[PDB]
Amino acid sequence: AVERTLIIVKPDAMEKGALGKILDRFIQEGFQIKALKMFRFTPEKAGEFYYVHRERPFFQELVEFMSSGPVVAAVLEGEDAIKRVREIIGPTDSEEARKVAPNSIRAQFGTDKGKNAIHASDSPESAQYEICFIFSGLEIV
Amino acid sequence: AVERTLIIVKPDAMEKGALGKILDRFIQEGFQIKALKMFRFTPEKAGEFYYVHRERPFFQELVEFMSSGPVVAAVLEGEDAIKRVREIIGPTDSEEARKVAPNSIRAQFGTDKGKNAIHASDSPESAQYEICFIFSGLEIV
Amino acid sequence: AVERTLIIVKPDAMEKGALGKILDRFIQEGFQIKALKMFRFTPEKAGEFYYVHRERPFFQELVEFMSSGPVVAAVLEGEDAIKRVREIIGPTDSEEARKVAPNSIRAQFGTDKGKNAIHASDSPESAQYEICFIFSGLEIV
Amino acid sequence: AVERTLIIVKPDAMEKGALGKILDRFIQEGFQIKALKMFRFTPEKAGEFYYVHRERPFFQELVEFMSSGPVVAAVLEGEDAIKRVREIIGPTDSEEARKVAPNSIRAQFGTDKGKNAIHASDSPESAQYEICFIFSGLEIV
Repeated sequence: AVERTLIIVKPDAMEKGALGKILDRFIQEGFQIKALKMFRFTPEKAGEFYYVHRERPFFQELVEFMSSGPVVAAVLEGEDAIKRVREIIGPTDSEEARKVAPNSIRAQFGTDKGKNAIHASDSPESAQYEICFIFSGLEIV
Repeated sequence: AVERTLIIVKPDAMEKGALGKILDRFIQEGFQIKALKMFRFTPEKAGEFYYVHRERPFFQELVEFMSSGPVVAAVLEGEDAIKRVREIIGPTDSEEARKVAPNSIRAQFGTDKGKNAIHASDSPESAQYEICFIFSGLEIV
Repeated sequence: AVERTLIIVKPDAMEKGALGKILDRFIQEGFQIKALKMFRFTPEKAGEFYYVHRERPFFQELVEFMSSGPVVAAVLEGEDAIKRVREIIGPTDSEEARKVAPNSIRAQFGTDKGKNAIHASDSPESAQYEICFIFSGLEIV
Repeated sequence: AVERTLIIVKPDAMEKGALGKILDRFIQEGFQIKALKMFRFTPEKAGEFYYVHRERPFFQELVEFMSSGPVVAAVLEGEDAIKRVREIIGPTDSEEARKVAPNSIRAQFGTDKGKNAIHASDSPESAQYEICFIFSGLEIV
């Protein structure tokens, strides 16, 4: 069915000047962009956004990085969007992405496991939570 | 348990200059205001916000009225907030509110069944939907 | 002439539950509220907002306090609004406000010189800068 | 000196899937994107945004088109940004752009004089007005 998912272009991809190319890729893949904005997570908001990983070992590093500079979020809409966007971005480790998914966003724009260019919702439940965390219904147009 | 609910102060109460009194009431009743903003529904957004009533006879009237001028929305947080806020606002018919709930917001500021001063979420499900429709997680502070 | 000015209800007045009373006061004084939102200054944004005082001795204290919790900003519109609103809020020192302007907002809700309940733009130039700092034309309705 | 200017990607370029390419162009030209969002002008807001042309013959057509679908605005920052961005987008008539500025955005993505892909601020005064109309200081990051 037609679905919505969230992506966030991370500070590393921002600094590399990759924003336009990343959005263009999703446009070429046939998604509609339903919301879009540049903003900056405070450490506290980044922590809330990533609440599921609060226990994980990488948490503090992720929260600091994701609040270290402005990011760009977009809502992507399309058939089977959540699964397809996951596949388009590729594995979390950018170097592994180059090895197993060489056309993926992370392979093209990611550096390593932490600076990996982009976030995408990983499930219908997380997509629902993540979209609302960043955009209200008023911002979806 | 501690809950969050949405209120919206409607154009009639706005024009009457009731906004400050209405917010004060909720403050005195012990609620935390977690988000607040003045905005204006387009007819389309008011329709989406009220999607559950799209089949009802009053729908078009409601949509037009709720997009006829600016409104103010707030997220209210407190113990049992969803049911308590409903009870504070009183029955939908302002005139009836004056008859059976004379201290209710609608009794005090409502005119009739349409110009009834204020909206509040009516269930945990609708609260969840309505808060996200108006406010992102970034606007809840 | 009809003017716009900015007010910000500060964390002290927020915690005191003064928000509704403060907005009511401005409503009773005959102002239109043209924009309204609850948000939180990062220390950096509070610094930029108060750039004129960057050299003053109180600057760091002010920046920290104004980013220590959520605040509410409003655009107030009315005849001679900038000077009238200044007068309604009263002298910066809440204690002195109680001595020389006993009906002023700061007399009623302010504590001292730092926790003084409320900010208002102090000139046409600062009003223009401050309103744009907090609200876009899209948020004025 | 370092300046800020506003661009808006119009509904025609949006529908053509040109958004990513357009932002990429500005990134390659060496600008920093300081603010970015997708939103929709109401006819009234489009009219206010374009107040200077309220007397012109094309006004109603422009207002309707610019409110006919979602658009994307960005704040671009860089040395001499206002003048350089004007030149990059090219003349207003897309067909003339193709004739006299074949590398310009309007030549590449514009259709004619009305569907001409993109808006940019045309002077320091209009840039100041336009940026504030769309983005607050809080949104510039």
